[PDB]
Amino acid sequence: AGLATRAIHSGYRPDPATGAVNAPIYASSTFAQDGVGGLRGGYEYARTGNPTRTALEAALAAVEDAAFGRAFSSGMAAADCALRAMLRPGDHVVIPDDAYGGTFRLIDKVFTGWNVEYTPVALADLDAVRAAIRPTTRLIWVETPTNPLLSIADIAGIAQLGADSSAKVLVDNTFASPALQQPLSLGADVVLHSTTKYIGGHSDVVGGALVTNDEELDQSFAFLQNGAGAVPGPFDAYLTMRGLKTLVLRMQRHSENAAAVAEFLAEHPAISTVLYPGLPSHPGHAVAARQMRGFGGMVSVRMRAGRTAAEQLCAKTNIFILAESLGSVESLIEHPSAMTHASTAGSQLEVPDDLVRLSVGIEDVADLLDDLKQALG
Amino acid sequence: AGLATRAIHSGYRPDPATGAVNAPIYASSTFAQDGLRGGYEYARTGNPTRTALEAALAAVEDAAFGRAFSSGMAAADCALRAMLRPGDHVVIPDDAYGGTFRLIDKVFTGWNVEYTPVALADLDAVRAAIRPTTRLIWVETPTNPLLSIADIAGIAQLGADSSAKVLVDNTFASPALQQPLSLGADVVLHSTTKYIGGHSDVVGGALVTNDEELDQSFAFLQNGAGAVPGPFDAYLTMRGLKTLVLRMQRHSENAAAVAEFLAEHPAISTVLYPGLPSHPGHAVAARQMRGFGGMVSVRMRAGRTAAEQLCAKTNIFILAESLGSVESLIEHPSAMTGSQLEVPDDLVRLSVGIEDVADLLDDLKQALG
Amino acid sequence: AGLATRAIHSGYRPDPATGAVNAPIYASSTFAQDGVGGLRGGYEYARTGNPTRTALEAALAAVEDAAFGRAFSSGMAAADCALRAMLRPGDHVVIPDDAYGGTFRLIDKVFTGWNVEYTPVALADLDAVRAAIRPTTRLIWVETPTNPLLSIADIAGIAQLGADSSAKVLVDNTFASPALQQPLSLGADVVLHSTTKYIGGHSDVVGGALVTNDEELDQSFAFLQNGAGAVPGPFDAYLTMRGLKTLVLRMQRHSENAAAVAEFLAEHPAISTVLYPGLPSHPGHAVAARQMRGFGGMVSVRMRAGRTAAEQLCAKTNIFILAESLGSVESLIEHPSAGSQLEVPDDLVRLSVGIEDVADLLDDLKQALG
Amino acid sequence: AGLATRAIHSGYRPDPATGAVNAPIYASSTFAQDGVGGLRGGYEYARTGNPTRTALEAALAAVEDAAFGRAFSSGMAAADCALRAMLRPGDHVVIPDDAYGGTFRLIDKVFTGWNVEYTPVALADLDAVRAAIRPTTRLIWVETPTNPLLSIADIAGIAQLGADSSAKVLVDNTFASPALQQPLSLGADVVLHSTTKYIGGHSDVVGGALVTNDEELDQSFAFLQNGAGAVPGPFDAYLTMRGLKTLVLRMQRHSENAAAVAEFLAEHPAISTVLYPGLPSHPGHAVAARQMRGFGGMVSVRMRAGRTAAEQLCAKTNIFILAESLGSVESLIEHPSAMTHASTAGSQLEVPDDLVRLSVGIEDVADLLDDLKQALG
Ligand code: NA
Repeated sequence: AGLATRAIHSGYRPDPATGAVNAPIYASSTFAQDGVGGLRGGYEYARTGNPTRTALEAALAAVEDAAFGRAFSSGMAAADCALRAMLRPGDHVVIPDDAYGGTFRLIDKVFTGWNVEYTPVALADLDAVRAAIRPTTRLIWVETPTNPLLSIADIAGIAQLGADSSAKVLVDNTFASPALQQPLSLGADVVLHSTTKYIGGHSDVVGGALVTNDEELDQSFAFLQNGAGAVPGPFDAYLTMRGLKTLVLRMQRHSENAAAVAEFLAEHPAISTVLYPGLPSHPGHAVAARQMRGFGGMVSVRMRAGRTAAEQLCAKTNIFILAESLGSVESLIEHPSAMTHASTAGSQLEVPDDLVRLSVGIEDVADLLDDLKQALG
Repeated sequence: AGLATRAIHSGYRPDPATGAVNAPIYASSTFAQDGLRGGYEYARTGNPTRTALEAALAAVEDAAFGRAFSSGMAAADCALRAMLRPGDHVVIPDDAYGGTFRLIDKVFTGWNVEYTPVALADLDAVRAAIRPTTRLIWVETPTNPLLSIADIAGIAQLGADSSAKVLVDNTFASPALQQPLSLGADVVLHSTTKYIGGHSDVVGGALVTNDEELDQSFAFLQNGAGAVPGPFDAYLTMRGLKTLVLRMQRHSENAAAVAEFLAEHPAISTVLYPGLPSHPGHAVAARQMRGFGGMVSVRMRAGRTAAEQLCAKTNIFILAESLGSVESLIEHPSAMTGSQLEVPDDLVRLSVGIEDVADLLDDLKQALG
Repeated sequence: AGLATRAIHSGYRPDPATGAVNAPIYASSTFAQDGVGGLRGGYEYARTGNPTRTALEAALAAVEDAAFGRAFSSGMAAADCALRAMLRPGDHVVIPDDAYGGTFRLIDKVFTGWNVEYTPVALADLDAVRAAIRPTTRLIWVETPTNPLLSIADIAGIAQLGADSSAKVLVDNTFASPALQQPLSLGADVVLHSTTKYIGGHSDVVGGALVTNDEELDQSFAFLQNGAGAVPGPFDAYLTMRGLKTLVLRMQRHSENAAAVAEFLAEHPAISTVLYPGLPSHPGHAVAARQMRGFGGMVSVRMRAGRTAAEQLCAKTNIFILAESLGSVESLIEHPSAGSQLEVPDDLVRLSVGIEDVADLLDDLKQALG
Repeated sequence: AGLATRAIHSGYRPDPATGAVNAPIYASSTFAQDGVGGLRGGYEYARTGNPTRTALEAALAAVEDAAFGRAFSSGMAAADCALRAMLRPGDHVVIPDDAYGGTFRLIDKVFTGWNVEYTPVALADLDAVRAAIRPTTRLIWVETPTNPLLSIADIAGIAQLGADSSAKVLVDNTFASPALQQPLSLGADVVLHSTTKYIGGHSDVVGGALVTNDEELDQSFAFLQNGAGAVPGPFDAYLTMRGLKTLVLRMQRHSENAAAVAEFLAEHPAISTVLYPGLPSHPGHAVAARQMRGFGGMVSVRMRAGRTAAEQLCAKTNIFILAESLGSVESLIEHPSAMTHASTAGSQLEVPDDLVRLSVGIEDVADLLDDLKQALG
């Protein structure tokens, strides 16, 4: 019934033959048959399906209260699958104006070359979202909170816009995780995750997922999962599943630690602006409160003294690790403007060069606050 | 210098810090910075275990560049998307691997890519299939499951003449038996799931090239679409590769013995094996392959039912999909299938493993009756 | 500084060459040298030492505030090492009268055959512990709380007895974990863990550990770690480290869930007695409150209707899994009964309370009890 | 029936539920039961037994034509288990005078402290072996060929001496491997392997094994495997099984390559002596030919110019890697007198300081000979 329970129990039952309590790691590419096309348990070739991946898919679906789940080699592979399943040449996608850089790069640098068009919009403005919808729009791509500004989109509101124009709605739920936000309950057709981030939780397995309740959509995804073959290995699928068992517990601590870090930085003279969905003054706070169970582990801040101060903070932390990625037990810090591609100018919001992004981990909060205090001098 | 040596030694050098003789499994998605350490920033983009695997793959094909992927089909998908756009055309085999045909015909046609299937053995027919829009010729040799042979150097010349790239799917032969880049191909593809890994335990793919711009086009899609291998799997793939030369030699010896046994057996009408002088394309095979491989396909005298029953009755050959394993595998391909040749329903495909040959021949003799 | 912080950060620092944030899995049995004996990083042969095991040993030591750590293939292999390092033929060990059955088996069925003698004692009675000490006693083996009765031993008090008689004191800290109890700070010479249980946390890696501040004792352990070779593989050592990263967080929720389960069962008429260190009426509660930061995830109960009711409860739960072992995220349940040691009552059920939603756990027990 | 076939097929049968062709990696420490004691497949707790270890144990036993197999965390843990199973205080073991250094160190430095005694003997001299047997001798420890000197022992002859005096006979078959030598067929009671070496074959898993036909001895080993817990992880057990699949093929090439290296070195003026069981002049060559199917991958040589020449050869090779261990696909080289412990003096033969040990791998032979030629100057 509860999400912590499902994350542990759903989608692998102890094996009948051995009782093994955990899904085994099936490092087999192929599966013996009886008589010919007499499949055992439906298994025939690992890319097509294998038992470890099935277990992960069932756990993933369960924690989003979805009927169907599909696992991929990365978040980007899941995104690529979703785009290729739902779009064809001549179709259009509405996307966020501050999307995840990787998603933006895949759509702008790859899919435009295959005659897909897009329009970026401020997803917080429902009138703008609707206005960006054309007769060719087949998909609205929602991410909330966004990476790195933590902007908020009203999922139920956007889902209505999609229903009214026969466009599917996909929510990239990576930052919130299943633990904090359930987009299918709010009207989304499909949820995407990079399981590399909070679901795995340990910065040790790259992976993606798509979940849906629409059986025909799940079939379209399966055709590309099999056909194009961006599929996870079984050791990685096991590590993803293992991480997922502690997601609920970890997200609670992440949120608590992040709230403390946001309050500390909000009081600190080196900081001009704190971006955290739980702050009453954060734009979209009331939307976040309505659709999220907690406000997450991500905090971004803008430095009063500019790009140099941002770079200095990133350089001087000793517990926050200066590295890309997010959603790990270990705190991570980065300066996102350093990752700017020239090409995004005009099509995506400029990430301010005074901004630092903090992925607040589950270390003792006093040590995290002390690290930031010393780093800031 | 020798290929067995390179498989073992090229690519990963024992580590400076520890001397570990094998490439470590870096189960890390991200890398602390100072600039980067070692050039690593985020594992999808690059990581040390995949770098090692890519360097070993490139070394065994005498290629400057290698890219590793989550499967053979992901490597194919990367190749098609890097080299084609809407409005372009690809010449393909008339008896291509079913997964490659399915991807091109069921997915890429929907993105305004066109194709023409051709008997690759007929160079005049290959040339005639080339249009002004043809940007790629897709070569597989020997083909899966009919073991037909394509003249790589002759097709390479056709590509050069019409400014079309030539890709060779070298899965069946492997780098130990065939080196398409030395024959003019622009890119080589492998399903490393098969002979490179060798043990039916890791799904993986690879693209290797000498063309730096083309490797960059591949990298853009490896990173951007993210069909990338995990580090335990890249380790297993590398591990397998260390015995490829030695395994392919025994595969080939065992296959030859199987082909001769089955040639002499009355239950069998036709034997398809590149090493038989009567096999169509044998002379081409002999010129471009160091050995004739581990795969043998046969046609049963008594038809489909005799094919089905042979597959059911072996006790050492395992009835399963896939190929290129230490363990012998057997399948009835027609049960897995105007745009491609019809695989005869009396055909059985044997992936002959490295078991003792006398046990394999005994297993076939009892199963055939 | 804080324990959750050290669990994540002490031990492995991101690699200088690559910055990898996690300790790599070094699946190498050997290491290239620069000239004969020019070692790289000290590494020469995996059984003797390897980078993934080093990383795990540093993490394990850090979380016990210990100078030295050693990792083994299982908890029992750590135990075997400790016994072999600290005893010889003719020596004696004082042991708990309700020790972990594996430990008792190893000592009674193997080490007695090698002319080591033992005396079982109620560790809660310090006079009895002291009286059990002979001139040949070299080791006092403490476990607290015990498996499965959750009896408590005063570590500091036994430490004093060990000091007074030149006997070393080992504490098996598996049930409490480093997150709840720090025996080296109370005077123990050595701490043992089965990392199979809470430290790994996910019922997916078998492993053991010894930690100490005594460099000489660590050397004696190292000699047998290398020489008898009961050493973990690197995938397993990585899984153990990964688990450790969430230990503090998990033990908090284990303790909360367990307290709720104990209260529920204490109120239920099918239950005669509840064994949980956190109950004020539990024998040894005050000692537990002094030496433990929290009361753990284990609960044992005695059934009013006896052995058959204990069997039935174990069979009828759908969230608690009927299986051996303990200290996993997933709740586990078992019927332990199924002159040298206390007899475990055949009406007793042992619950390893996991981290699932507490309302689901209480509902599972309610339905199973009928 | 043939050994290559058994190595691939014996032990693990493709799974009934899924048909997986390979033994799955069961990363579970525990197994669900049906009602209390209703075990599934006999599994209860992983240290006691687990499906991946079972599969390995079955494969190991099959390749030695043995009824019983037991897998350990290392060769040394297998040795420890054998000694503890078969000896008690007051008992005695006859050992080689030139044993593997690890085996000797365990017996001399650990077991002597537990009141076990030993006598080292030239195993090639059956009279001497017999004379070393006392009323308290419970075990004769045979290693052939020995590490590093490649001396040969007559297994059948020594088995007879053990039968005559009711002492068990153990053969450490690590260097020959099951592909080249089958000691149970020659009368041994137990065979030990470090599977770290040729069976794994890839210098990537540490492991050990004991195999026997005596059910009571296998029970005594199980008691200590379970009780003292020196047991392999499932990943490592899987890698050991994977390596075993190619053992027969590898050992053939190792033997071919080694013979070529021994011939090259025998003709080279910098080399005084070549130690290889296949040379007709090697002491014990006729015994080796009688009991071994091939002469193995190890070659040791003595350098005419002494210790410094031995050190130089080891430092100057670029294909042979200067590292410990042996039995890998990659060639390895070492100077064993640097690895020996001084306190063996008087109880073991001295390994001459002019000796180089070569573990000849499966690289191309021409490259291996070129490497030795350049390194020797
Ligand atoms: Na795989």
